[PDB]
Amino acid sequence: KMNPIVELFIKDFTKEVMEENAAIFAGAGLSMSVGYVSWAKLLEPIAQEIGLDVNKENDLVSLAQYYCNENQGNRGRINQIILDEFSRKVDLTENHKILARLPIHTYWTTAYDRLIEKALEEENKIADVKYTVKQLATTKVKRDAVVYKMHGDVEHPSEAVLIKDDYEKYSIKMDPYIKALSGDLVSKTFLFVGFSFTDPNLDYILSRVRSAYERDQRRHYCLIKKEERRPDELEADFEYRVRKQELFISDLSRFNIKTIVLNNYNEITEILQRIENNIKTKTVFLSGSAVEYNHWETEHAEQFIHQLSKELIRKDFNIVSGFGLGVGSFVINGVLEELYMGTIDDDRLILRPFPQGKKGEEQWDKYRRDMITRTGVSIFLYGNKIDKGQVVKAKGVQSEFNISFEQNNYVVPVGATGYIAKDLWNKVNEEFETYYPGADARMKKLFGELNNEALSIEELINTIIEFVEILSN
Amino acid sequence: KMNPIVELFIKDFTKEVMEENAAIFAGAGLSMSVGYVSWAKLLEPIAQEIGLDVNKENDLVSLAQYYCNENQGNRGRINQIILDEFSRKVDLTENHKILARLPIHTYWTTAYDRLIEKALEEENKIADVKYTVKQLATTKVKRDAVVYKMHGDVEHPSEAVLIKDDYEKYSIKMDPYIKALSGDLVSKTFLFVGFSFTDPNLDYILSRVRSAYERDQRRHYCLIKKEERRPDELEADFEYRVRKQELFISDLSRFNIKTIVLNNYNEITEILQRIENNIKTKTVFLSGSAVEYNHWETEHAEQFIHQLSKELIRKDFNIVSGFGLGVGSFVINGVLEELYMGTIDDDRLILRPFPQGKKGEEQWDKYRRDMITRTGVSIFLYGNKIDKGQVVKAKGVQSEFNISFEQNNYVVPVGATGYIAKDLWNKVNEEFETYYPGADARMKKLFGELNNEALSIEELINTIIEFVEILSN
Ligand SMILES: O=P1(O)OC[C@H]2O[C@@H](O[C@H]3[C@@H](O)[C@H](n4cnc5c4ncn4ccnc54)O[C@@H]3COP(=O)(O)O1)[C@H](O)[C@@H]2O
Ligand SMILES: O=P1(O)OC[C@H]2O[C@@H](O[C@H]3[C@@H](O)[C@H](n4cnc5c4ncn4ccnc54)O[C@@H]3COP(=O)(O)O1)[C@H](O)[C@@H]2O
Repeated sequence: KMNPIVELFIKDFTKEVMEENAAIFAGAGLSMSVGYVSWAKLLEPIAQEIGLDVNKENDLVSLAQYYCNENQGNRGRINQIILDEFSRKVDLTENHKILARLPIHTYWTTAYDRLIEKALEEENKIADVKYTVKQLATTKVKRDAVVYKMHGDVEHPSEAVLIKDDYEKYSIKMDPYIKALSGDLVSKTFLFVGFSFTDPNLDYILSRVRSAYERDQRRHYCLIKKEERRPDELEADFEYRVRKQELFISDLSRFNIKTIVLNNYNEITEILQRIENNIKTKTVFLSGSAVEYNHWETEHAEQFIHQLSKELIRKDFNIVSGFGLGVGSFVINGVLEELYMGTIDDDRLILRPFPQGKKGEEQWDKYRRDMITRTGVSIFLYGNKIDKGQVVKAKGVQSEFNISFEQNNYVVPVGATGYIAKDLWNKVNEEFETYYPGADARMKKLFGELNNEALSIEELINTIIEFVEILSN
Repeated sequence: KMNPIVELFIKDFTKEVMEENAAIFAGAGLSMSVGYVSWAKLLEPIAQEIGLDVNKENDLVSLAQYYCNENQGNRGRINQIILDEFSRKVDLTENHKILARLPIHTYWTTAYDRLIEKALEEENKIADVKYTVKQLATTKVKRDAVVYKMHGDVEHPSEAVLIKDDYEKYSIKMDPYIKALSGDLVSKTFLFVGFSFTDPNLDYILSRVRSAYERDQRRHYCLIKKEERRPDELEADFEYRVRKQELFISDLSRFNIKTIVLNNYNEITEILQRIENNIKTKTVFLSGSAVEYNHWETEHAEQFIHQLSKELIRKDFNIVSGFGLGVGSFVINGVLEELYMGTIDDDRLILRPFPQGKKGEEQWDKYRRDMITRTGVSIFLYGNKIDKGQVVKAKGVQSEFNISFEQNNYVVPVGATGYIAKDLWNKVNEEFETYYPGADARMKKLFGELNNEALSIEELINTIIEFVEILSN
């Protein structure tokens, strides 16, 4: 768990992303942990050539403009520097991979590198990268996300926005990008990551949006790390910097941009992981097959499964089922009862009955893996089939459990149902920290209660629902 | 009379202009006598601002380029300077007026002022001024001459070729003008006036034409003033400058451009006046009316007039006649005999019979003035009409003589024919210097012989022809 402000932001932004109305605004700071050297370090020889010192300079745009002025406006050196630096092959950080995995269809970047594009490519996602006005007129077919590199690309250094001339001519040359960013800011919920909010173009666009929409501006989010006490600095200077940052954050809130203050930069990764987990765990994989329903009678167990599926649908969960013999019909009935109040939404219930025959069993493993990949939580019930006239614990449920563990999915074996479910519950309780690291007391109590045969249908269903909810929320 | 080289050049260039295959290339030096201050004087504050001295500088293009470099490439100051200087209202010099009066249809100028355009306008000539690539695609209807301002216009200072950047980008931006000038240099006979041949664009174009045509380049002419001994300079430095100028002229001959060395800049005006006189005097106004042909018989005088007109046509003269009673038919017969050897060319014989009646006499004066304006030499014969049955000296011939004198036309009254012609000859001999200033001994002898009644038809005709030829040639 994190700070209550962080928890509220995580809930709100997960809600925004699940509606596919969220955009990510990534600054250069999101790529500073990857391995690219700092822009000030690159400009250090540039500053030394005009007799200045990059460490004593804070406005690097004016520094680059001075360098260009000293060379009759020529940018060849700076173009070569940025091409040499930001085109290097660097391993992607976890933040880029998580952002690629999230269902985010809009990225706006002020960085010249192609880390977002590579992260989207490695997720088998089609990325429509735009850094030219002409490129706005063409859309890639079946694209997953669109990346607006509003400061240019690394492979086109001459069109990168680096000097004051570029910023001054941006409003004329790149006006369609300004219009697109204004439309996104008024129509989408943005998350600013790695952005210092010192960009003149972004200040201009935000001021225009504020002038247009007054107090009815859309709420956006930013992630900013708190000020850290430098070794040379004194306590008074640190407190002054903290107050300055507070005034900065309250003025960004003038643009209806709420700032989340983070202790360190790894909290960005933690927040992204939490959002990804909240999105992924909303889909539950219901597994099991039952000819004999352990201690419970047939009708009682059927009603239990029906009401469990109805509660899962009611709690805004998407059920994926393999249509196991003896369990599939009743989860289908529960979903139908919950939804027919109507049509079957494709997202709420995904049914994947296994092909029957010799041909089907060849691809059964890939079918099972594809079915499980859609989910983030696996729920196992019973696990008994009939082979030679006798009830024998099934083997498909074990494969399903193995696949779920290999995909880092949460496993919720209900031991009260018995058979392979009870075996899996015993296995999980044998090594609880391996499957649920850092579990709370309530989570342990719910997991232990999952193997209670004295619970009624309602009590067991409520225990399962609460366990799945604390896993997801 | 001038130097034999100058006389040969005058003959050849008059021949070229009369064929309407001659072009004029005017440099800035042609406008330096009008009143515009020198370009070095304008750049003197410009040179002082960058710490240089315009007097110590010879390449003013590099000086302007240095000034622009010191101001981040801005040309506003130089544009304002040229607009303020070369757009002033200055009275046209005689050279521009003479060039406008000449039948020259092509001007190429490196000057930004509009003196050529104003000179063409004041002659009621339509001038098609071109200084933009687009303007080459449109032609003025019924234009008399086309002016290519290849270095830009004064009213568009930002497009003037002044700095090294303009010269370096001229070959790309103004390539159609380069092609047009190459075509004119290979298809027309140029006269370079006021041009120092230190222009990089002209050097490039001439080098390209030379590379294309080897020793078969078309001959062109230039007018260059000889070096003058400066008061501070010594004899050795003056001789060195003379030798340097001689080497400069031979190099120009490398481009098949023959240079006429002039003692002073007024010799340009003298040469232009001589060419204009040679062109204008080739048209002779034949005047007269005769009922009684003085001492000669009717048939003898008719044969004399016929052979005189035949000789005038044979000597490449264009006859303009008013179709006077008793003279017009026989000059017409002479022209027909000379030409039918065939059709009547409109230039060789212009016939302007006077309208008969009260309506005609109202416009008779303007008709006579328009008829005489086409000519440069007036020849008067006889001048006797019949009013009340008696031979009375005519009055139209006197008006024709007055109009010819008012237009500065040469008058050749033949006193042997008598009547108004004899009266006019006596009047001219009364004040010979007024009508023929600076006349030679041969001219005086011919004028005196013009009033000899002892001459035969052939002798009198030869005297008239020789007098008219020494007037023209
Ligand atoms: O029980 P298990 O071991 O694992 C159970 C899991 O598997 C999947 O459902 C089973 C099974 O109910 C279904 N099935 C239905 N009818 C027959 C049949 N399979 C073989 N038959 C021979 C004759 N009639 C049948 O075929 C799936 C594959 O077979 P297994 O994976 O071996 O089944 C679910 O997702 C369930 O979670
Ligand atoms: O002789 P002049 O004084 O001057 C002579 C000069 O003039 C022009 O030719 C005269 C004249 O030959 C012609 N003309 C012909 N027939 C008649 C007549 N004019 C009056 N008529 C009344 C009855 N029939 C006539 O009308 C031109 C105008 O009359 P004027 O100028 O008075 O003639 C030439 O260019 C000639 O050089």
